[PDB]
Amino acid sequence: AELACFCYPHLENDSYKFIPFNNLAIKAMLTAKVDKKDMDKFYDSIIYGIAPPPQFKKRYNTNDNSRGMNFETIMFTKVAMLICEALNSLKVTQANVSNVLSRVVSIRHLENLVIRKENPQDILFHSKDLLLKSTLIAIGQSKEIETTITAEGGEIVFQNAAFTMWKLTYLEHQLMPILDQNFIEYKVTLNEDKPISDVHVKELVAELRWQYNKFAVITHGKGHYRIVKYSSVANHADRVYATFKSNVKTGVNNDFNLLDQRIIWQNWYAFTSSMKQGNTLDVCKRLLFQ
Repeated sequence: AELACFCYPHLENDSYKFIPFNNLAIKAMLTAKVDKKDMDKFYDSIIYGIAPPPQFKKRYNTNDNSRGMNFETIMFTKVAMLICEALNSLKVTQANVSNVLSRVVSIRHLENLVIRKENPQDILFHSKDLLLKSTLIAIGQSKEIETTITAEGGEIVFQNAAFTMWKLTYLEHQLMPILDQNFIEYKVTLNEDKPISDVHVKELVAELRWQYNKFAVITHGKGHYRIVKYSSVANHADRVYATFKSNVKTGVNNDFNLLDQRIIWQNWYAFTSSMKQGNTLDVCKRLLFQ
């Protein structure tokens, strides 16, 4: 969803502060008949304060929408203040307020950061500094990339000298849980950004092949491998293309870190090679199944 599904600006104290939405304001807006002209304008149930613009109607699970988010749950507010603390840590301009709020993000990445910030054993719980950084990134407002120390989370099912492997817990999620029940996915963050020895690299690869032999080793182009089962590489291919599709829109500095050919599954390396290098849909797609 867009950042504007969760909060709304407020030019107060001579700059912009972000206030979270009352799940009932939203709920009120969802029943409103509004003018075509204000569909992108912040809604006002008079009872429950401000709501998001009624265009984000489908991003919210309703009676006739199972495809959106569960905005009524405790999880909702938690995420919303998460985002709110982060944005308010930036001082955002009139210039940016629109793209910042229209910024398409991962609910699920954010819910996992909630779960991290809150469990006392995690440093996130203790270092606010670190928390912000993890949020700013998942929100796409930092130069930096996801290291292990700043990772979305889940259960570490393997830890290395230069990797940490997370099991993604998306079935049990509360704000926007994975509705498919087969689902199994892991991601592998790099402990640091630095160069990685053949000892470490081979170890990781040894792990991946004994333990997770049934899994495709892929990447979405940031600093880390998602570890998907072989039946998903498909949906994964199309999605990764579409975001490189919006290169036809500069400011999306499309640094596709096609990581170490040693870990990345060979066909993904083939596929990603073509696309990152200007090729069309089909000469890319064909590399993947050959």
